[PDB]
Amino acid sequence: YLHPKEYAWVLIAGYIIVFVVALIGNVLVCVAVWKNHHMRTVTNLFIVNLSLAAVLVTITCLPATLVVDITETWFFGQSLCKVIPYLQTVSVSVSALTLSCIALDRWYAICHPLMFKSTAKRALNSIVIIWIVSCIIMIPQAIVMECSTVFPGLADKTTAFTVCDERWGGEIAPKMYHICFFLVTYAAPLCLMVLLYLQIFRKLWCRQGIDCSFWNESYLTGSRDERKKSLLSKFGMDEGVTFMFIGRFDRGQKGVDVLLKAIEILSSKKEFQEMRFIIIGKGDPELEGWARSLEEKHGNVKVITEMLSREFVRELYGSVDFVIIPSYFEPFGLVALEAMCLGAIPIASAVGGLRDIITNETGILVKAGDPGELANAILKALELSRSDLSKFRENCKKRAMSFSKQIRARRKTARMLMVVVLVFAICYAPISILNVLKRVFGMFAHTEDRETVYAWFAFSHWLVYANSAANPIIYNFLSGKFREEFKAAFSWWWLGVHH
Ligand SMILES: Cc1ccc(-n2nccn2)c(C(=O)N2CCN(c3nc4cc(Cl)ccc4o3)CC[C@H]2C)c1
Ligand SMILES: [N+]
Ligand SMILES: [N+]
Repeated sequence: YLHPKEYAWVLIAGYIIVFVVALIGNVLVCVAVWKNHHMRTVTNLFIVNLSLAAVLVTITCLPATLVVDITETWFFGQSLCKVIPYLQTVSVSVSALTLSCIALDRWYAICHPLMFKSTAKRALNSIVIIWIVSCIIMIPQAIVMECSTVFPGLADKTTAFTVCDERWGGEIAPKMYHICFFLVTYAAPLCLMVLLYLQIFRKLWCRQGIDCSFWNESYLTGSRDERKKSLLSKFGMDEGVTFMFIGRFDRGQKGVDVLLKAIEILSSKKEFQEMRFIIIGKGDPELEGWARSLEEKHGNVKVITEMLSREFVRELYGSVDFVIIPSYFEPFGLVALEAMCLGAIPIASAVGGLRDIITNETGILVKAGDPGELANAILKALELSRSDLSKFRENCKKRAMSFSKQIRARRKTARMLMVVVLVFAICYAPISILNVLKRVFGMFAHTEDRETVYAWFAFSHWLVYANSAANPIIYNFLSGKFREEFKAAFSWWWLGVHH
């Protein structure tokens, strides 16, 4: 009789630790969202769902798995031989489908051009769908689980035990079921989340975000008046209200065609004589020739096709009155953040990130396709410029800092969510390969070392339950709001504060 295992001490200890940690942590997640209305976000409603799935399996499956792995015997009868494996797979499905909808919700918010944000009622409905789908697609698992009894002995049996395992009537079905199980609970959702989070990362960290250490007013000297006077002097222009465009020259993207048409519109107006235009860029030679014809015709229009250093551009932002951003399409809007940080108040098409950045007290928005709209906005800016614009310049700087912090907050949430996904991928990797190798490829049949293989399965099961314990710990280290509410919990229980 084989009896005892060398690793039972650590398996029992690790299950006790994970049980306590997973139960308390996931309950506190629920408590944090339920007790604090400011935590009620679609992301956090999904996170609550994850914690409910983890509580479910922590209570109904973890204790059974410990006993089975230690004893290789099923003590809990026929109904629980079906119910517990069913709950386990339903919870895995809930976890991976919840993680998936977390990722899709973030992709629409951050990556989609209209930046969709889901209501809490909509999130709840999604949560209901997740549970219904999961309970339905795991019905086969409940069907296939069976207890078998074994009679060990030579002649007359004197003892017996019952084990709980899958019952297949052919070699094809278990292969197909467990192929699908790997794809539905692990492989497909992971691929979906890696792709979605790669674009999110790419938008949040690399295409969006400004060098807040380079683009600031502190590197500028003297008053804005002194600097504008000297900029126009260096550019051979008279004093006046100064508008700047900087960007590649194209039709349908950066809008220089709209600005140049708008300049033609303005040029027959008496107000045109008070305005100065600085047009910086390169591209379509037909658009370049249009700009150069206008610069030659009009003393108050300057065109720069040469490459400027970043220090030079920063001086421009810190000298001009207004920056004109007549984009058709502008997902990120670095010009607006850069210009606003240096006090230049933006006149921009209401598209994309420009519409996100610019408010009614921090710039002038115009229809992205309309040259007459841009001309009217430039005229309004001239009249604004007849008075002190300092309050407006301060509003721009403050708004740009606030946006930068806002980008930063989205980064912290996204980084935390990617860590959760990574920890899910790791914790479920071992069981997934063992399950595929065993059920699809028929390995471990011949038990030349059944001991090592059984040990690998027991570690892999524990690691699955450890995932339930890890998620609240991740939120504590990577989320300041969860950390504070966790702290509130520990103080209400150990101390009794009730904050
Ligand atoms: C214990 C445990 C935990 C997680 C598992 N997982 N694999 C992939 C994803 N998650 C598995 C596992 O290999 N699964 C999942 C469902 N199954 C299962 N058997 C169980 C036995 C006990 Cl005592 C308790 C729960 C049980 O769930 C039988 C099918 C099989 C494929 C088993
Ligand atoms: N430039
Ligand atoms: N416009």
